[PDB]
Amino acid sequence: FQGMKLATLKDSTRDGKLVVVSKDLTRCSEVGHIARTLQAALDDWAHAGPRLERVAEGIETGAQPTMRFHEHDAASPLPRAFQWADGSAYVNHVELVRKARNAEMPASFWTDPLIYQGGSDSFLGPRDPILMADDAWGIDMEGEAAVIVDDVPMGATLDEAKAAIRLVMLVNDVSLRGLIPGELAKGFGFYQSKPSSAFSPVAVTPEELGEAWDGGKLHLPLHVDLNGEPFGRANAGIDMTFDFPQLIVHAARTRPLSAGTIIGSGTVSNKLEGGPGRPVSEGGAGYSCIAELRMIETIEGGAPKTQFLKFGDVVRIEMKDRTGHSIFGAIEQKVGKYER
Amino acid sequence: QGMKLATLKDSTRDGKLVVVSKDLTRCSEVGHIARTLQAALDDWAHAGPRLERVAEGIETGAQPTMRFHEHDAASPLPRAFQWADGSAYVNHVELVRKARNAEMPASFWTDPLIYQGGSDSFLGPRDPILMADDAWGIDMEGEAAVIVDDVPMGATLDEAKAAIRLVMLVNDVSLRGLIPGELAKGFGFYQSKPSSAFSPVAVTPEELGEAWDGGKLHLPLHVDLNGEPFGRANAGIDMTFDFPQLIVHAARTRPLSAGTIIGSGTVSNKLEGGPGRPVSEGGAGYSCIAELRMIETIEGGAPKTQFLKFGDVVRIEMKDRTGHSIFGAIEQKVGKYER
Ligand SMILES: [Ca+2]
Ligand SMILES: [Ca+2]
Repeated sequence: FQGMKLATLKDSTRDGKLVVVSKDLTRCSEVGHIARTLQAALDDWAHAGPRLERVAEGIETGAQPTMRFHEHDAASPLPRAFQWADGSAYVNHVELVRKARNAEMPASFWTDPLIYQGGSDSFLGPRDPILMADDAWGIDMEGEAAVIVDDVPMGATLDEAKAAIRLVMLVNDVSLRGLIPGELAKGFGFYQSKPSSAFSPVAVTPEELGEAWDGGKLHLPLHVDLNGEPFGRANAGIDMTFDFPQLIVHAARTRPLSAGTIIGSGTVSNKLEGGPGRPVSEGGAGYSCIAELRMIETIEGGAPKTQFLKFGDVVRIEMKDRTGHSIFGAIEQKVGKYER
Repeated sequence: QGMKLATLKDSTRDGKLVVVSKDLTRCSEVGHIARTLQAALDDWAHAGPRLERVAEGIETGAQPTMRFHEHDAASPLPRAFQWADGSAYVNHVELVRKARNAEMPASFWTDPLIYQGGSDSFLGPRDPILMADDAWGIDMEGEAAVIVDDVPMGATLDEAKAAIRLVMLVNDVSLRGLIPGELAKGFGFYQSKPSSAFSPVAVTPEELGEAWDGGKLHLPLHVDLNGEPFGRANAGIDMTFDFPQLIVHAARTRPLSAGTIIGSGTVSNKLEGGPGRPVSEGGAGYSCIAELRMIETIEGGAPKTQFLKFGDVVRIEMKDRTGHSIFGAIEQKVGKYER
C-alpha cells in the first residue's frame, strides 16, 4: 500500500477538522485520536504521518468507518498557514510579462528563482467565492501547484529540500492585475494586489502521485477552466525552469522554513515551438491565468483583448491522473461582490 | 489597568503563555485559560478578561508566581499567521532615496509602504542573530508592532483602532547587502529579510497609559550598539502613518485574522528638517545603521560606519516616563551560522 490524501473540513474552529480522504475523493474519516488539524499532524509528522497512513490503508480496504467527503465543505487543507511563499518557476511567464512592457529580461532570470512572501492567514476554501469590492481591479485566477514542507534548516541543501516535501496540492493564487503595476512600483513587492488564495480540497503525499511525480516536479496537465470552457491544459512538467527542491533551497538561504510552510510553483506556463503558447481551442496548451493571454495579445496585437474576471464568472482548477480521475479534487470558485 | 503577556520557550512549537508582572520580575502560567498566546488571541473576547484578572492577582500578590527570565522567553508569538511591516516614518524612506539621488514621489506621504514578512520562525529576544556571512550587511531595525484581533476586509479606521490588542517592540533583521539585488528582481523582500525578533513581553494599550494615544506610541526607542546609545528616536515624532492607518491599508483587499502582527517600520526622527544627529551629538540618533550610512553618504560621498559584524551586540528597549522598561529588552549578539 502507498500514498494518502488529507483534507480539512470547515467547522467552528479556525483550523478546521483534519480528515483522511479516500483515493476517489468520495469517503473520509475524522482522526481526532491522532491529530485534530493538518497543522498538528505536520508539527509531529514523524509520528503522526505513519498513523494517518494506517488510517488511509483502512479506508482503502473498508476496515475503517467513513462518512461522505463533500468538496463543498472543505477548507483549504491549511485554512491558515505560518508561511506562503510563491515562486515563478515557469520563467517563460515572467518573460512574457517583461516583454509586453517591451523590456529585455536579464539572463540571470534563468538561473536565479523569483519568490514572493504571500498572505497565509485567511485562505479561501476550494469552493468559496472570490469576493471582491470591485471587478475593475483586473481580477485573475492563477493556477499553480504547491508543496507543504516539514522543517527545513537555514542553508538547506537540495537533498534536504527534496526530503522535506510532505504534501502536494493545487492552488489558485488570486491576483488583482490592475493594482500590480502601481504596487510593485512602490518597490516593496506584493500586498494589496495579491488577496487571499485558495487551495484544492485535498493535499496528497508524493507517493500518491506515483510516476506523475519525479521527486521535484509534477508531470501532468493542469486543467484551468473559465466559465465551463477549457482555458489551460499546460503541463506542470514542461518549461519549469526551477523545480520544488530548487525553490525550497532558494527560500531557505537565510532562514529556516518551519513545518507547514507552503511553497508555490507560480503560474503553470508552456511555450509552443519556442514561442508563446497558443489557446486550447487552437490545439495549444492554453494558459493558467488570463494575464498571460493578455500579454500575448499585447505582443501579438499591440494590446490586450480578453477581459479579466468579472462578477458572475466561474473558475475551475484540477489535475487528473493518467486515467482521468481527479487527484486533488477541484478548486471551483464564483467571482462576486464583497458585501460590507 | 493593563497587563503584560509573554511566551516562555518549551518543548512545543508555540511555547508557554504567561502573564508577567509590570516590573517584569515575576510571571504566572495560565494553562486553564490558554496554553499559548495564539489560543488566547483566537478567543480573545473570552480569554482576555480572564487573563486581566490574573494580572490583577499578580499585582496584589494573590496569584502565585515564579521568576520571569527574559533569557527563557520566545517572541510572544514564536510563530504567527502574519507579519506585515510598514515604513510609517517616511522620513527614513526619503533618506534612502536621497542617497541614491531620486526625488521621492509626493505620494509616499499619503500612500503607506508595506511588505509581507517571514512569520514562522521568529528569534527569541535574547537569541543570537546567526548568519552564514557578515558581509551581507547585517543590520538591526528597531520598531514597534501591534497584534490585531480579526480585521475584516476593507476595514475602517474605527474598526482598525478597535482591533489593536497588544503592543511590542521588534528587531526587523535585515541583510542590506542583499536588499538592492533582491528588490531589483521586482518581488519584494525574501532572502534579504531573515527571521526577526520581538520583545520579551507584549502589553495591552491600557498598560501603556498616556504614552499610547490610540494609534501611536510616544516614547524614545532605545537602540544600543555594543553598549552604546545609538538611537533614542521618539516613536511618536515624524510618524507619518499611525498604526490604524497601517492596518486599514493592509486590510483593503484582504481580511486580517487574529494574531496578525503589524510593524511600524524603523523609527526615525528628523532634526528640524534634514537628518538627525548621532546621540553623542545632541540629536536622537537612529534605529538602524542603514539610516546612518545614508546620512554619511549623502553628506560626504560614501558610508563610513560598518554594519553588524560577528560579536556585535544590539539592544532594543523602551522605558516609560519613570525610566522603567515596559517591554523588556531585545538583546542579541551577531554570530556565525554553521552546519
Ligand atoms: Ca503566483
Ligand atoms: Ca523594517
